[PDB]
Amino acid sequence: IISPEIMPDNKVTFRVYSKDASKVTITGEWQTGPGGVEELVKNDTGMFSITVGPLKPELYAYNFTVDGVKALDANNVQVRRDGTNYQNFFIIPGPESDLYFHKNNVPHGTVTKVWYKSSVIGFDRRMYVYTPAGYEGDTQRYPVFYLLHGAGGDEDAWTNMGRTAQIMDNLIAQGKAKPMIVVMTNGNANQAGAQNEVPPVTGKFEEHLVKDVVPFIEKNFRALTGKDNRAIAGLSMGGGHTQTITNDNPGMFSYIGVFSMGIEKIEKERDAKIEALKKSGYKLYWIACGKDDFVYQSALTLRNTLDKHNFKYVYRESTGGHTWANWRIYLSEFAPMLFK
Amino acid sequence: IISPEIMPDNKVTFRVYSKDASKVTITGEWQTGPGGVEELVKNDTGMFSITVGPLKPELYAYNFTVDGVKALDANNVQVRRDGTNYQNFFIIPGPESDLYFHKNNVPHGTVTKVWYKSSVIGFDRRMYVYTPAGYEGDTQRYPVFYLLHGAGGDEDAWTNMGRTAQIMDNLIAQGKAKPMIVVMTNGNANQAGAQNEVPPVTGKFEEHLVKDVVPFIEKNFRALTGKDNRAIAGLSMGGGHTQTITNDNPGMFSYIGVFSMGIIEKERDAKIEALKKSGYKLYWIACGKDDFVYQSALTLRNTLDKHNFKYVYRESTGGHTWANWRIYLSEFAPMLFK
Repeated sequence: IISPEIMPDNKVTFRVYSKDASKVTITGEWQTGPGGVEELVKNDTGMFSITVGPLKPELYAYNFTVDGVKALDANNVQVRRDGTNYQNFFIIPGPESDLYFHKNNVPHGTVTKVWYKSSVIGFDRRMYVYTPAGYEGDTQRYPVFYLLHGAGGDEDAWTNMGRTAQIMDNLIAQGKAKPMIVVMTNGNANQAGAQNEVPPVTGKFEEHLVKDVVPFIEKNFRALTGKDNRAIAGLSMGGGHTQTITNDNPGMFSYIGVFSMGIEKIEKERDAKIEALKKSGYKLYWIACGKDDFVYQSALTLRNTLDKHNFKYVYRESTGGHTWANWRIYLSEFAPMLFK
Repeated sequence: IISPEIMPDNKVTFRVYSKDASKVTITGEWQTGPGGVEELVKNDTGMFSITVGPLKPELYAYNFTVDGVKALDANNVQVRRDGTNYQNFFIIPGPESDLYFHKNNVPHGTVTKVWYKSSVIGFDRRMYVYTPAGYEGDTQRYPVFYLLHGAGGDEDAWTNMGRTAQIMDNLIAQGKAKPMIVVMTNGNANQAGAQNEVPPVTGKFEEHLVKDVVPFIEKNFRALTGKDNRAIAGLSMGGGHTQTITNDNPGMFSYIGVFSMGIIEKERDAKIEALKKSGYKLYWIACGKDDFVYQSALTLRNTLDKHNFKYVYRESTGGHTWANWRIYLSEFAPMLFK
């Protein structure tokens, strides 16, 4: 049985076989709000099927519901994990999705799942580190890009949900982004690592990124250093982390990205940190947000605050909302801007 | 909804909610066999449930079947992958399973997913490399253990299905095995990497392990070199790979493990004679009594006996299972480089 079967016109057919099931539906990311879940059709020999689309090029996650129970597609080996939420996925080929594929003619960088001591948090933690193709067997040193996830995620999320390794492999091989080290931390100070592999064990995360993570990377990888060789970005909660880290350490990062995130003694303190950051010598402050994201007005408030300080930034407004589809797009556009 | 719920007497309760489903069963590794599939019982509120056991300490994989369709347990975050087969799992604590847990008071080694060029196979390929805790930030060098999977597997299997990183973390921290680098290759020469992340692209794997993998490891990791610092082991197909590699390259590995695998005619005898004189330190054959390959492994032992070739034989309960392969790894690694 072939499922999903992607046709040349970018329609997709899904199939589930059961003579004993009475109802099979599909939940998928192509489905709009009003529409919702779609029902498969049962043929007389027990095969359920539905054909959707045509779909625009993109990565789409989906799963089934069989007689009220969630079920994955047993004939699709592609499975992602979002915290505790497992789903299948597939990628419609095309211009908009081309960076998300693993290509066989493309040199591939290493993904390292490494543990490090944290003086701030008080126990060892795990992070993922991506190094560019050819890092092994060479003397060259590389700039570093710290990439932060949002609430409910972990250090596995940007590679698993966000296709960071494929995007970076493809951008670098194509000459569109400089070879770089990408450091993906666990942003939940109470965790040691991702909940699917690590059972359980206020500024702690942010402080420990600067005091624990950055020194560890610079000691144990061939990293260029200084703000001009250092980038940081994050989505939602991690976009808040990004602001806090950079506001509290002006002059430490020259490339700053805030994805899908926005904003009297203390009100002066924030103005003062903006002014110190304004004069730090950064090269790029990049704010990206979906028009329909619930945080839209808060990001507009941030943009207006920066305007009032004559703080130079770049704003990328996109369609859609608070989704990994947009965060893949933001990574795809931000990385080619770095270290140039 | 809690599922699975491990009880103090090592019984386990599973739960699934659906008012629509007519029949929900569970398939699990504690079961007698296909006829021993168990059916959950529906209550008036739509919750299906079953309590099983007491179960012996072990890692157990399972899944549900809902009116004929395989379904995972959406309330259990632990999921493994055997090629294309995804299943949930849980671990019953106790003596026989203690090494399989991720423990918070234990230093943890790095797992690296690294690509290398292959002159023999002709395209770049992916392997997993485990380095011991504290490898980073130190200049110490370590011996190397090459660990091979079987048919249907890939470079992700021994860590995913075999809990290698946990077993190695725990064995090393407990002082039972020496700190070592563990290299897990993809043994399918037609593949570049694991099929869940890598699309499709003669003795080629065996040749490329010696000519491509070993130089890459010794150049790009802080590896001790030489036969006394080199171990190799594999299960089923990979246990055949292990025999071919060591028979063809006597004096390259001093620790050899053949898990759940057995055995023109004159070349084999001469290679055994060559290997016998190679100064190896351990030739360890492990196989389950109920394994289909049991007789073939006996033939292998008999052929080594014919040459007065010294080996150590570990006969276990059970058969051709990852439970036994985790056990074999747990017992083989403490024997290495001592």
